[PDB]
Amino acid sequence: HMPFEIVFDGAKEFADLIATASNLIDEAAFKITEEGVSMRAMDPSRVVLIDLNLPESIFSKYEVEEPETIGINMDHFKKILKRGKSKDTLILRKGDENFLEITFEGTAKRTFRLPLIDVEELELELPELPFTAKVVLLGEVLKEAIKDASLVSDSLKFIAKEDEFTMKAEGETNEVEIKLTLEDEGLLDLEVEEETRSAYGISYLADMVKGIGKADEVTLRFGTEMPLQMDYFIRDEGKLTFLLAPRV
Amino acid sequence: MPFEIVFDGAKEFADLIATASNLIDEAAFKITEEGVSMRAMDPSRVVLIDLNLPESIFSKYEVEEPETIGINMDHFKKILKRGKSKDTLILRKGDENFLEITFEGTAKRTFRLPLIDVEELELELPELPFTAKVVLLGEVLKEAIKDASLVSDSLKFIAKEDEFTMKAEGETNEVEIKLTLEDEGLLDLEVEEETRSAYGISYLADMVKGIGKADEVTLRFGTEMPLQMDYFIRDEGKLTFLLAPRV
Amino acid sequence: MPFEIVFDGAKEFADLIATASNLIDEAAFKITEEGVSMRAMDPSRVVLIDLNLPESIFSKYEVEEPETIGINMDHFKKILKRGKSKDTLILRKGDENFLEITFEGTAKRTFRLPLIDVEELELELPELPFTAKVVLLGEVLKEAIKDASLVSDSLKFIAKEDEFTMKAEGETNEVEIKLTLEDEGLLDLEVEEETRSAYGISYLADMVKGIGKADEVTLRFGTEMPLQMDYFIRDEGKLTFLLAPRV
Repeated sequence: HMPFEIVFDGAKEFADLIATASNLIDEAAFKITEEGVSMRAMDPSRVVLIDLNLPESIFSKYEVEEPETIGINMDHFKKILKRGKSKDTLILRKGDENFLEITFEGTAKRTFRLPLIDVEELELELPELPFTAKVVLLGEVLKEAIKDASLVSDSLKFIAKEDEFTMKAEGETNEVEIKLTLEDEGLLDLEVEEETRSAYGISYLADMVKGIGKADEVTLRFGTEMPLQMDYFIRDEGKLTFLLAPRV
Repeated sequence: MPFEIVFDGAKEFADLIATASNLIDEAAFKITEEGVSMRAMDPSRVVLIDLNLPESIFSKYEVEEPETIGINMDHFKKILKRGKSKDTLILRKGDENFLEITFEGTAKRTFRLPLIDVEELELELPELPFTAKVVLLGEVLKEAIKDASLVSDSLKFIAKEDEFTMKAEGETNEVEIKLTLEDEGLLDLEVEEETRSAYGISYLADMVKGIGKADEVTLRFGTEMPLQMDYFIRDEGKLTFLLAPRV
Repeated sequence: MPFEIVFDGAKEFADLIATASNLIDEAAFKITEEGVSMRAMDPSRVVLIDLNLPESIFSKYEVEEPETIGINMDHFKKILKRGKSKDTLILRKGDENFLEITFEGTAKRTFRLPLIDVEELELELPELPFTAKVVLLGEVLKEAIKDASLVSDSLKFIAKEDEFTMKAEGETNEVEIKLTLEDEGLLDLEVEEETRSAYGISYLADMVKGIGKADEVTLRFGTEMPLQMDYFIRDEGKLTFLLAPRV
């Protein structure tokens, strides 16, 4: 568990990214290597897999001596990171001691000490699934569609066809449809091998998109009765990926 | 019975309906060739609301034949709150018994709202012998009601020739909001005799909750008489409340 | 008659009163020809607060009859919270037993706040042998206190000739906020000798809650001595807290 020093310019942006992962998980193992920081975890119900990848290219200083895995209480990490200001420099540092030193450098130098925990790691792979539909859309559209559907139902049907992407929710008497074509502003890309239909739990979807930005380009990949893969990019280079089991 | 009604600016429409739903739970909307109208009373029958949305405020207005639809106002307002400020709002009725509510913006979002039937009533909005008229900024009215609520549950309106006063008093605390024509908040005052009435603050608060700070609000009242309060929507629409006085 | 006091910017006045009401419930305001002063303690007798508002910060200052009035700070603050940023505030004491609080803006809004009897102690604001002086941005002070509260119930203040540190430590967790003159948050540092004291975070949080992020706050303390925290109102007014150290 060697020392390292990792520096990110923009503490609040980093906190927001961590906050998005923390919405679903409580504890996480962070793999720190020379190439970057990665984290893979499942939510407690084992319905969502989260994969975070932060290559060294997004850090203004990146000094890792030997690869190591550190365990982190995500609630306590997020609570500290939330104190970072938008212009703060964030420094994540480890010495010989078994804690993480979290420093915000801005109008003052503020250093927190976060105890490291033991996180027993599951065997988790991010499989390459045969998705038959790909959608790139503005986060604003995706976030509102999930909110719109929650007025109506507990589940949201995703329907991809050659020229239109539809999210549809139906209640006992009440119903909502959110429809995008490439003529629409909210839709950046649509690729459909065959017409694809799946449905997903809104409570999970709401937790996945809560932290996503309204201007972020979110990529969706899914298949008929297959999981939904949802990702967006951090500084174009890092990537947060969710894999969500379909509602059966 | 098809119709199609289009309003540019969904959030503004939501705000307008939100004002009415503060006192109303269910409403019949009369949809004719000339515009949309709605008239309803709060559950205690203390406040009458009248909403008139002429054809001229809609960007597209296509009514086949006049008809009346009943709407649960809380459900309507919940859907309409999903509209964004730059959305186009489309209100469409096919041959079925549901109102199709579409927001067209970055995406096309269509809600289906089931229609209900509403006990329609002997509701007219008569013209009473009001003796005072006050036009004032919504900011002044809203703040005066909030101010008086610190003090009491009733607000006394007092109009004289050159002054309009709203006064409230508790057992020791008191507040007076005074307006003369030299005040930026008072846009017009017409007083044909000294006029004095009092109204319940809980009703007033619900009436002004949705009014904008820069909306121009017209008050008409008489002594121990109802209060008529109205403001205009896109200049041509009109929202009118008639409020029973308090003893 | 006995006095009329006018302050331009009612909301700014409310914010200043609101800071003091965070620690105190009741206060005696002494109105003299020179200005308004107030001195009080929190219920636990841990914090002394001193407010001095010279006549120079008021647009009109007329004290015919000097006197001292007793005010419930919660009621005072509730009324002052109704003032708008552009309102003129008028404090008027008539012959009677109430304070007249008027907001003059788009309208004239007058509240009557009944005066109360406050058992006044003789509170001295002592000269103390402070060995460290720190001038820092309110933003840094307020954040440090918030940071420390994630960790502990008390915050250590450590001043050395070139650095000011606030440190909190829990069972296992720890935070350190460090300032040097190189840092934007530190405006002045004067250290007669190494100085270390600790203070309850719950008190500090209440002291700084109303202070602005842009405000310039002066701290003075000594080893195992009280903390004196002051900031200026319109350059000439001054709000001072004196906080007992913690053991």
